Parts: sequence; C-alpha cells; structure tokens
Amino acid sequence: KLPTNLAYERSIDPSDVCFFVVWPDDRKTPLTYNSRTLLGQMEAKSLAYDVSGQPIKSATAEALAQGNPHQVDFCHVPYGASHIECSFSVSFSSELRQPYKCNSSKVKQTLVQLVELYETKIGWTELATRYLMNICNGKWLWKNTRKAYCWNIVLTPWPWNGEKVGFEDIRTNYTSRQDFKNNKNWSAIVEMIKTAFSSTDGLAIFEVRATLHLPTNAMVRPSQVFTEKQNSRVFQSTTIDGERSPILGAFKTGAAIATIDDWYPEATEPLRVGRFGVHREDVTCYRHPSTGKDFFSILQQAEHYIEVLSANKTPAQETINDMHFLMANLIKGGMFQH
Amino acid sequence: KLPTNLAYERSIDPSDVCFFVVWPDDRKTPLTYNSRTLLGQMPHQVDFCHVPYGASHIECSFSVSFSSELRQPYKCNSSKVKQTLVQLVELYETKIGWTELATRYLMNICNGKWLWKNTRKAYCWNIVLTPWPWNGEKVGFEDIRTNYTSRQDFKNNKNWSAIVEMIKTAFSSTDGLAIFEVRATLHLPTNAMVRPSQVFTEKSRVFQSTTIDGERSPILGAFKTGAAIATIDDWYPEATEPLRVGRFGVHREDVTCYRHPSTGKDFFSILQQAEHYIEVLSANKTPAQETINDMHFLMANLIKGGMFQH
RNA sequence: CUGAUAACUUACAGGACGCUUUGGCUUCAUUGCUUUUCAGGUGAACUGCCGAGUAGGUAG
Repeated sequence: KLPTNLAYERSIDPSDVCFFVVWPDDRKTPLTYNSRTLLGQMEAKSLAYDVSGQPIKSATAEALAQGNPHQVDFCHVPYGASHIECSFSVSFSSELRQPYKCNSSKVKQTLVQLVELYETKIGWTELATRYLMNICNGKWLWKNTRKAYCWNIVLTPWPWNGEKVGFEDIRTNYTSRQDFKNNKNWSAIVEMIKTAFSSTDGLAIFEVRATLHLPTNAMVRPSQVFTEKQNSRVFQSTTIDGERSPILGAFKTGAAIATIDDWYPEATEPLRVGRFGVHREDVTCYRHPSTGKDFFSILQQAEHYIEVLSANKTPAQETINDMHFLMANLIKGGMFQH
Repeated sequence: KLPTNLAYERSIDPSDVCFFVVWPDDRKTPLTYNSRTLLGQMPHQVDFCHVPYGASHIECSFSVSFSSELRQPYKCNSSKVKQTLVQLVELYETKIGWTELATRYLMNICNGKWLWKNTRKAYCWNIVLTPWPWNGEKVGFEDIRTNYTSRQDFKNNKNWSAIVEMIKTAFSSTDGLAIFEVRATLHLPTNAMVRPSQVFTEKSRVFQSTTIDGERSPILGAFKTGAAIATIDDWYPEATEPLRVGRFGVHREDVTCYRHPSTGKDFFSILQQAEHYIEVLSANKTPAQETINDMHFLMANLIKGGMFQH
C-alpha cells in the first residue's frame, strides 16, 4: 500500500472573490484600500515580562507610555454606497474516479472499485448537500457576514435552462439544512453535482454573486499576504480597470466551501478536510496518527472497506462516516506517495 | 499561565466619523480643508479646517457594532486555560451581569465623547442614534450640556431600559449583534475651529482625510473614535479620571502609566489570578474593593483583547 | 666594524598557409497567514476702507 507514486487531481476548482461597491445610481466601482500608519501602545506581554518575573528598569513607567507605530492596510465601504457586491466562479468536475499517477495497477483498480462501490451504495447526495450548503449561505465571505444587516446570494449554474437560483436574506430564512430543501433551488442543483461526480467527463460551473448590506463606513476584511520573513496586515490585491482592489484569495475560498468534516472522533463543528484533521483556532490537531482516524490509517484498510459494501447492510458509525472522510480527501487530494 | 498563543477578537467595531456641513437651504455638503505649504526662499505642510461662513450647523456620522467575540478565545493553544476563561466569563455573567460595562460603554457614545475637542466652544450638540434590530422610531437626544450630565439623567423612560438590553443580550447570546447608527448635530459658532485626527509623520499638523463625492474631507480617525468610547477604567489604586482600558493602563497626555506591574494591578498579575477569581465568584459575598473592580477591568480588557501570547 | 674592502653584459631579428560540429525531447500533482492599536494646533495672525471682483490695493 502507498505505492511510492500515487497522486490525485482535485475535483472542486474555485476562483478569486472580486469586491465591487454599488452606488444609489446603480453603477459599480472596484473597492479600493489604503495603507495608513497608526500609533499603538506597548500592550505585548514580553515588553515588560522576561519569563516570568519582572525585568530591569528598561520597562519603566515613562518607557511603557511610548506609543509604538504600525503601518497596516485599512479597507472600508465608502460613504454614500448602496451595498458591496462579491463575485466568484466554482467548477465541480469528475477527477476523483481515476488517480492522476498510480505506478502499480493493483492499488489503482482498488481505488476505482472503492469509488464505484461508494457511488452505488451511499450516493453523492450527502457530500453534494454539504459542499453546496457552504456556497449558498455566504461561508466564503468568512468574516464580512459578522456585523452585516442582510446578505443575499444569486448563483448562475451551467449547464442550466431556466431562472437564476436566488437565496434571499440568509440569517432569518436559510439557517438550518431543512430551510435549503425548498422547491426550485435544491432538487435540481444537487443533481448536476451528483451527475458531475458520478458521470465520466462530467462538469458543473456555478457563477456565485453575493450582495452585502454593511453599516456606515463598515470595515471590509479581505485575505492577507504571508510576508516570508514595519508592515503586518498587507492585503492580497489584483488590478480592476487600473485600480488595485482586495481579492479574498482563490485558496481561502476553497478552504471555505470544504469545511464539512464533522465525522471526527467526538464532534463539535465542521473542520477543513485535511489528512490529520488539523484545527486552526485550537492549535492541537484532532484525527492524529495515534487515534488511527487520519487519512493514511484509513486508506491502508481501503481493501477492507469493499468487503463491507458486498450486500445488506453497512453500519453508519465507522463505515459510512470514515468512507465520507476517504471520499472527501480523494475530492481534494494529491499526493499520498511517501 | 500565558500559553504561548492566546489571541482574542474585538467586540466593539467602530467606523470613521464622516463630517458634513448643512446650510439654511437644508442640503448637506462635505467639509473641505486647505493646506499651507511654506516655500522658503533661496515638506512643511500645515492644514486648517474651519466651518465655512453662512453654514447652519455641522453633522458628524459614524456606525458602532457591539458583537459577541469575548466568549471563546481566537487561538487558545491549550484546552486547560480555555474552559478557565469561558467559565470565568459565564460566572461573571451569572454573578454580576453586563449592565455596568454596557452603561459605561453607552454613556460615552450618547454624550459625544467621540468628538474629543469639537464640544469645546459649542452652543448645543444633539445625538440621534438608530439601533438594530429595532421596531419603532429613532432614539433622539436633546441639548447634551444642561439635560444629560450624570448617570440618572440618561436613565429616562423610553431611551435607556431598551438600548442597554440588546447590548446585554449581545455580550450574553452566542453570535449576538447590536449595530448603532449614531448621527450628532454640532451647533458651532461662525468660523469655529474643527479638530480632526492627524497622520503619524515618522521623522507639522497634516490631517487624516478620505474622499467623499470626489473631494477630500477630514475623518476624526477610525481608532481615535474607538479609543474615546473605551475611556472607562477608574478602578486603579486610588482614582483620578477615566483612562483607556489598556494592559498597563497607559495615560496619553500625561506620559506615565498608572496600573503598572510594580503595583501589581495590570492585566498579567490579574489574568494569572484567574483560578482565585473563579473561587471568589462561587458563593456570597464578593466585595467592591479589589474583586468586582478587578473583574470589571478583566472583562473590559477581554473585550479589547488580542493578543496575550508570550 | 657585515664570505669585509673594488665592480656597466651588449649588439640584430616577419610564424604563417587551410577548415560546416549535428540529429531527438511533456515537469506536475495539493495549499486559510491571522489576532490588538489616540500623533499631539491650550486661548492664539485681528477689525476696517477702496474696488463689478474667489483680480488687485490699502490703514491701523
């Protein structure tokens, strides 16, 4: 197992989220940020605490009232704007059927068999309804939904032949899973992701457009550059009409529409689907190779999971919930080679 | 204690204080300032922002947002101090509720403390704040020089028992929110000096400005209007005045810092006495000398908090 | 107070004739940088007059 050259190409390909300001004239301009320098006070722990005593008289009372400057990128909604409009395009494809490189046709046919068995027995509706719920509730705006009056999402699917799928105010209406399952906006766009994951050479391109009603001079929070190492908080930016504008990133909004993993030892909230179920806030990673629930301890028993998908009936504790994680990692994956 | 990764996110999100000049015709124009650059014979830029002649009055507009981002820490690192702080917050909420901090945070929003020096040589200034979510009219205030002065003047019938709740139910309830749209009308005299916020100039009086309708207007800061409504701290050894709720309690105009770790009242001697302050809030009775005064500061600093690392 | 004391190496010069380096080529899988911020004109360079004046001059 793990045959020294095993790679997968991803199945969900998002794009950058371009911010626009729409005025009461119903005309659009690119949202522009600026780099302002501000005077903070010395509030860091280890400017007046070595470990963990008290320092010499270099941290005196007169020397802790010396305001330290930062130069940070500030972006806000301009005065007299109607609302903010955020646009990106996501594409669901069928690149999880066959591995990209396999090296040995004993584990290749195993993985193609395993995906076909998962397709037939417990279908794509679970992962489709989870992946599409993170697009249609404005999860890819990350923090711009906190302290916003109301935000609406209009998405244009393809191939489509009808009206634009529109989810109105997504705080009162579309809270839980059952709110999403109404007539013209669920039955027909969950199918076309099932027929884009299960059908060979399948494709489903959605163009998503969200309208944010923020308060007066409200702070807009885009994605920041890494700064391979004064200037902390430098925003990622691209040029629209000869004006630089903040972008929110391509890879950040892939890590938004793929926060679905709540199948991990206990359960609290969805994590980003990794191998070692890493949590960002609580810096400790769950699904560690000790507990034996990581992707590599699961995939080593892939040939076991076919024996359970023979006939009636597969139990929904560590067969369905672990295969969900297996398929959720094949959709993202590359590469398991070692 | 201090587990090498303990950051919080701010609860109170203020916005830029946009100036507008209103005329006798009842139309609003952006306020404009000139820049006198000196050109010595063979850059020194000095700005002046005065109210123009024949103007009826001035209008200052900003939007403040009370959120519920003080319950859970942003990055905790260890799950031993996590339940400590969360327990300490809910015990504080249970024993001595958010009414006091809510009042202290709303009093210096509803009396024009965020204008800083525009209240100086001002006849009258009226504040109209629109809260959200709300079901009625605009909560409007009268002349704030004679009417609203002490705590008891603010505690009138239809304008205090309804907007302290929605701040109390913001800090308590998970993903709780309260967005106040504040508009203040300054009745300044003929050619009165308006004092906005100035830029750093790392090395004389260049103003901080943004573009409205294609012309530059002064702004009165984004952080100069959050550092005004968070002038609460008067729980430091003796008592003089409301300070900025900092870690080491730094006074700005006077250069020294009261509440300094030699005294042992800063937000590191108090944060490391958490295990004590869960024991004290168990049963009757908590004294208002060195417990409630410390817990108030602890929570006042947890609202501003980030980032506590060492 | 020196292997001490003393010391002219110099004239002249033609490297030239000739030259094909060439054939072929897939770098490609996966990706959250984020948390928090006061730059500070003490009152102070005024009030008039002439001028059609966002021009230009003037007294105190």
